[PDB]
Amino acid sequence: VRKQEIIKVTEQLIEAISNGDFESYTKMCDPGMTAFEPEALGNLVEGLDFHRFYFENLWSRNSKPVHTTILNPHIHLMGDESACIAYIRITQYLDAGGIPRTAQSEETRVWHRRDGKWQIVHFHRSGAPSVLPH
Amino acid sequence: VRKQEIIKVTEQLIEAISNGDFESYTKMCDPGMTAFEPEALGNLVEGLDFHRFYFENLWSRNSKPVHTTILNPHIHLMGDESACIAYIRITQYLDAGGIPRTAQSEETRVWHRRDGKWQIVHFHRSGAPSVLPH
Amino acid sequence: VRKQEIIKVTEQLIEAISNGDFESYTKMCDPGMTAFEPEALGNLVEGLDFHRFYFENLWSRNSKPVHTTILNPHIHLMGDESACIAYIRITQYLDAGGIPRTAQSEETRVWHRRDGKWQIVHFHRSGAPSVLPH
Amino acid sequence: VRKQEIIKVTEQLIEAISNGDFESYTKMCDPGMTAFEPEALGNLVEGLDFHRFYFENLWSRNSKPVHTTILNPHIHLMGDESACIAYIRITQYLDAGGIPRTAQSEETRVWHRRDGKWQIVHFHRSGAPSVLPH
Amino acid sequence: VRKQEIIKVTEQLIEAISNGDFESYTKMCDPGMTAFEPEALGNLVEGLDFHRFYFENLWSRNSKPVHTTILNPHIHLMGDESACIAYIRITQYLDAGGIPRTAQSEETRVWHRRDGKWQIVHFHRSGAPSVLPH
Amino acid sequence: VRKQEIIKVTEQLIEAISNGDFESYTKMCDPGMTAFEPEALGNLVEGLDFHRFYFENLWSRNSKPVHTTILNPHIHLMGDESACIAYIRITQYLDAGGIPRTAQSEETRVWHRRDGKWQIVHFHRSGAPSVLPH
Amino acid sequence: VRKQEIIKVTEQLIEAISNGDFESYTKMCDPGMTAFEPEALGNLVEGLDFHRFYFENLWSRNSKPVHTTILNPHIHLMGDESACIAYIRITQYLDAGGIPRTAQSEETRVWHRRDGKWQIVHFHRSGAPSVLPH
Amino acid sequence: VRKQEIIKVTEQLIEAISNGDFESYTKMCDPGMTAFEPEALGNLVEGLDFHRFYFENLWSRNSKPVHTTILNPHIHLMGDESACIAYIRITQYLDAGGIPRTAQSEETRVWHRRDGKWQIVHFHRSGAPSVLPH
Amino acid sequence: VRKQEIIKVTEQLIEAISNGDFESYTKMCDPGMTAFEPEALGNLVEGLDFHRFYFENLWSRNSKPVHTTILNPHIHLMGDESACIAYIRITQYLDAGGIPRTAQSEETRVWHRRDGKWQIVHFHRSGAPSVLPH
Amino acid sequence: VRKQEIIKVTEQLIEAISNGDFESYTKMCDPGMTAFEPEALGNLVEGLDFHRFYFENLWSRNSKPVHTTILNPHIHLMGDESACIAYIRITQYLDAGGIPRTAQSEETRVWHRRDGKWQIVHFHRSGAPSVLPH
Amino acid sequence: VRKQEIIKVTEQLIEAISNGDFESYTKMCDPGMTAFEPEALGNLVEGLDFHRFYFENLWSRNSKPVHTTILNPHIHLMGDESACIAYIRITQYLDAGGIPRTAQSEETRVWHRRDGKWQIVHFHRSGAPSVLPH
Amino acid sequence: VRKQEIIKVTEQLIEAISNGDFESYTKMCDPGMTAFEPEALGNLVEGLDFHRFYFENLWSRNSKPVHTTILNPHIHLMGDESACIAYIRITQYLDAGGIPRTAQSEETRVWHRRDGKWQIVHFHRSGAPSVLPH
Repeated sequence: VRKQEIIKVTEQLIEAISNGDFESYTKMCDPGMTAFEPEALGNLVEGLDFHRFYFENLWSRNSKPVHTTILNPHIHLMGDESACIAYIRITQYLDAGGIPRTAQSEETRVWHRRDGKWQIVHFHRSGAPSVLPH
Repeated sequence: VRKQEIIKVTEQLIEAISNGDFESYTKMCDPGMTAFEPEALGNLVEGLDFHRFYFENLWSRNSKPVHTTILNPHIHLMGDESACIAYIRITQYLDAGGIPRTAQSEETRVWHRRDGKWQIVHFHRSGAPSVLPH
Repeated sequence: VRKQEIIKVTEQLIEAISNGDFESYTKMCDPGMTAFEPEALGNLVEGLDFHRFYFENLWSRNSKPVHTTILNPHIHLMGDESACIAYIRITQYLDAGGIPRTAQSEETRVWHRRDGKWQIVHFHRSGAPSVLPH
Repeated sequence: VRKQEIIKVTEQLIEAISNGDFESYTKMCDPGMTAFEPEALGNLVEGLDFHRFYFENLWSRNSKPVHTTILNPHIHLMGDESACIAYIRITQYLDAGGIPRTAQSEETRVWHRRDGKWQIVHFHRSGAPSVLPH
Repeated sequence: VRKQEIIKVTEQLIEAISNGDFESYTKMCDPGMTAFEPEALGNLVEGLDFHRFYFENLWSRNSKPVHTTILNPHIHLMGDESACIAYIRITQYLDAGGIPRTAQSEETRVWHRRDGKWQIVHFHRSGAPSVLPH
Repeated sequence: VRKQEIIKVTEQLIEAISNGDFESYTKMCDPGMTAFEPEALGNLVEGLDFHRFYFENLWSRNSKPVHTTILNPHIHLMGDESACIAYIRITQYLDAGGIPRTAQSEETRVWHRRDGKWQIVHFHRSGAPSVLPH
Repeated sequence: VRKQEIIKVTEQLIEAISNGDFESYTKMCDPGMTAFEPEALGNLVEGLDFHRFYFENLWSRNSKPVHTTILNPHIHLMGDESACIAYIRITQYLDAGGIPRTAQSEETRVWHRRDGKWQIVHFHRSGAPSVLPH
Repeated sequence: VRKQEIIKVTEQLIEAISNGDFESYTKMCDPGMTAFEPEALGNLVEGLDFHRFYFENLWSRNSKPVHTTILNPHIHLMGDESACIAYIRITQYLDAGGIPRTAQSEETRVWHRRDGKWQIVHFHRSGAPSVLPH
Repeated sequence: VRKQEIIKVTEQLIEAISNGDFESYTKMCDPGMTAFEPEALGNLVEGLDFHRFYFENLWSRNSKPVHTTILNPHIHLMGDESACIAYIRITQYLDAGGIPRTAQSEETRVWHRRDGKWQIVHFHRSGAPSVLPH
Repeated sequence: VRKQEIIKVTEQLIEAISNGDFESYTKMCDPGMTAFEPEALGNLVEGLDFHRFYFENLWSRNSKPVHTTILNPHIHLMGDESACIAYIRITQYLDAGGIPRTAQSEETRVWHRRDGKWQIVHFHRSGAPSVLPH
Repeated sequence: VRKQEIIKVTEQLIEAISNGDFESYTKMCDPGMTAFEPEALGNLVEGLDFHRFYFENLWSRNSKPVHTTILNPHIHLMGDESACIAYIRITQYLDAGGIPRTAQSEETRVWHRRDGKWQIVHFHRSGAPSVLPH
Repeated sequence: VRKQEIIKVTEQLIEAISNGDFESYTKMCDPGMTAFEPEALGNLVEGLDFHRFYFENLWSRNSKPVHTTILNPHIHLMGDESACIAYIRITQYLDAGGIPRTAQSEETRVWHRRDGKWQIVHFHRSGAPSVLPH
């Protein structure tokens, strides 16, 4: 019951990221959120300004078929207020010439229940970049 | 006050890992702990059996000079029970020929206050492997 | 007689895959089927959703000449209900510029006779990816 | 109950392979067993003569620490006589200089219950070679 | 108060460089300014003639989206007349095909308060070149 | 006269670094000194603890012939309290086999006259690492 | 006299292959013919179905200038019924941009005089592939 | 019966080559024998002087374990006087450090029954060189 | 006074080379002039015929922006008749796609005052070729 | 006098080759002429048929500017009937994009005075291929 | 008869070179002899001083087994005084570890009958260097 | 007569450099001498201090056989006081394992007759470094 809620909210976040829906993304993310990801080049970025660039330039333009598979999710519940979820992500997309391609990443997300709703406080990503290479 | 406690416990964990003190490491880690790290080759490993190999074969034998610098730690407190810490780690070591070398990693750790003491539930590492290459 | 049936059903499966006939493919595959293949990047995928992407985007569009040769098939019969077949597959195709190309794979397939008809339960592929590279 | 038996026999086979115990290996393997593996260079080898070389020259000499982790096993039962098991394998070993190393493979095994005991009829391996590289 | 002034003037300089506004750039730079940068190929260039080429040919033509993030600025005040600022710079841009890309540089700038206004006397840059590669 | 003083103090600092004289180095460096250098891997390090490792392990052991040439020094004087010096540095050394080798770096140093004596507040280095590679 | 006949029939076969004349090729080849060639990827292919693909897609379309030189032919006559011929083959062709290119192969052919006419039973080719690369 | 004789004589030749028994090799080979092999660098060598070097320097000194597997032999009988045999060859050996290694070759051999005994007239080899690389 | 004359004549020569003005170039060069340059591939070329090709085909056609910086010129005067000048040359240009690029060369020129005017007798160039690569 | 004649005839041959004048080339070449050149791939070709391909396809079509420089010719006269000439050849040409390029070769030519006129009997070329690469 | 003499003298020269017999080599070579060879780096060397280094340092010390095969010699006779010979040379040797190795070269030699004995005037070599690489 | 003097003094300088005779080298070099060479990494070095390192560490220790060939020297005389010489230099040496090696450089030297003796004022070197690589 409690783990299904975390899985559901993570699925909502992933679907919002896929569609370039920056409004929903801003709604589910904490203002002070922190991130490790391949695009930051080893640095820790804070806030949502760093990620708005990719929504504006990549997600809000591209609409080609993309399929996402979430493998072996694991959830840690820390009281009734906070949770952590870690999983593997396989993304199938199409390159410039229209040839199917696949990429893999490992992702961790930390959720806090602020004022009655779940919000990401930190997230760490490894493996393939979010920007899909041809 | 509360962030200093997390910094202190993280420093204790790092120092215990450096010295190959598997007893302290087992004391600070949750039995169900999960890990993402370069050595797992993209897989999520559970338990402490995976890490005991490196204590037995690397940390419990090597004693050459190693210096660790922790850069830009950031801490999220989620109530009074749980916390998350993210930082950059620079490690200076000596290779096989005795030439100084440096490596960088990005690390996240999730702490839960179980039965009055902090314990790692999940951790995610990126960048250089823990096993120092020559 | 019994080995010829397995060879025939494997040929039907291969021909259905070649033509992008997802209906027949779904008919010959078990709902709980598992797969190892180069496209999964070392992971074990379950179900038919992972493979539907390539039918939608590769097999249901491309129609260029493709020739398939099956080398040294070997069949193990396990009672009257189950069988296993292992073979080498050589595929001749045309790249982007229209130059003939060849690729090789090694393939194993496990068939179970459910409710009177054969169905794949597991399959493992090595070598060249199914997505033909230029 | 029935899946635990397959897991147990697979663990016995893996432990026997680790120790270079060619007698047990010959006991659990069918005389007509077939194999796909990286060492065969894309060919299908039959019988146990191909594998005896590595028992004689690698397993029966080397005794350095090796740790094996089996990830996400999946089992298909085909009646009461036959079964198939597919899993990921992580192997931690020591190279020539004594530096810890890790390797990953994907493995499928087909078991038949002949005359009251389980025996491998076919097996397919992908990823790292069994011969551990430095 | 005094560090905020240096941060503000550095932001003005960066924004002027971004827009290809050579007039403002010439206004903020000392005539005898010196520079280390990747484009000089290990040499120390003096004056503003070396940099006018890139304003004429790159900044005064290109207008595609560019986002700049300044990480961990550190400021040294040397009396009331001079200051030094060192920081990391992350630049997000679009390559030839329109794919988002990121680059990192480390930058130091020395400011002198001449005749009541701040002016750059020397600057040293490392990492990615200013000319954004595809 | 005033530029000769800066050149002299820079020569003293370089000679002290060459001889592994950590006492003199600590004497000439400000406690809050900051540094960009290739060994930090793109990060800004503060304090003298990061550099003590190389004095302990490289400069305090090695004593092979090393020759240093300083090319085209340029000096900016900012009042009577602060100065900046930028130059090219050629280092001739011997590798592991005893073969002469040469390396080049570009270096900037910022000096502040605190309590009547010059002290480094910041320094930025590019090109070859200080640790001489074979 | 008898060696000239083998040379003549080999020349006829080569000319028929050059022109994409699959009818003549089928006439000169035994139904059970076997082949080693670079395109088979280390496998032994039997029959003429493997080679029909290249006649259909490469020889029956391309008509650009091609020049063939046969170097140092050697012939072994085994009775009055069978012969073997081994030679070097240099092929001059034009790539995609129209630039002359050259390739070399080593070729062996085994001829049997069945029902009064010579027919290839086996052939082995090394070196450059028949499919001419740009 | 007649194909078994060719298989037997080929096995004798391979075993004689393995043991460095140049006398038997000279006995089974025709004086005018011709050869294509990787060691000749694309040239056709005649006689047995080219191969005597490897018997003198490699086969007559090395005695480490070597295992040979012959895959998918195919035989063409041309009357009662001549035959041709084509097969794949897998060789397992030990490199300089004692690590097991495997190599693959494709081989064709032409036998003529002179004065009542079989003799090689021509042979063509592809793939791995006979000289085993570490 | 005398060094300024050499600097002036060298600037005239460089400007004439930049504009593809072969007449002025021929006027400033001795008929027996010799040259070392990267385009000669390690050979010493004599006369002006070798350089006329690049005037005809490169300088007399291209007119895109090019900026030249001369660094650290050094002049040796040998009596009143002859001089030598050595300097570093940085060239900023635009590649095929219009991206700014930079190149560096080291250049020596020997001037003789024949019949009252200066003329190049020999010149030696190292580093980047004169033909600007994209 | 006698060396000038050889130089003249060599210049005529080179100019005829440059213009794609196969008639003159055939006139100056002996029917039994032999050649070593990079295009033959290490083989010795006899006759003029091998070279006619490049006249037909390269020299008889291309007419872009090409400049040839002959460096350090050396001539050996063997009686009044035969001579040998060896020289270096620098060729300046234009690639596909119109960028000047240079290539170097070393060439030897053997001339025999048959029936009162000089004819090439053998020639050996090293270095760059005659077919000019972009 | 006349071609056999040239073959004999060439064999004598090759055998003398193999044994490091600089006296015989000097006896068979003309004082003004010229050479193209890979060791000269594209230059034409004159005299015997260049080759004496390799006799002193390589041929006069090494005595390991070396086997030479001469393939497809071709001879042009120019009157009764001069001749030219061109051939392929295969050399089998042993590297540093004692592993057999093979190399190929193409060679031309020009002989003049001075004062009643044959002498080399020019020679041109391509392919592998004479100095055998491991 | 006058060119022979320059050749003689250049030979003396080269022989002095070969023997590590720093006294003679200092005697023939001007105090203000300038140099371009590969070891300076694109910089112009002044004085003899830069070159003393290689005399101390390379020439004054190594004594293995080295042979030098000077190809195609060209000399320009500028009055009776100054001269310039340009040539190619081939150096034959022995690497670490004792294998002969060859290197090529292009060199220019400017001589001035000061107080009755010739002295180098400038020299420019291209190609192989003076420090001989294995």
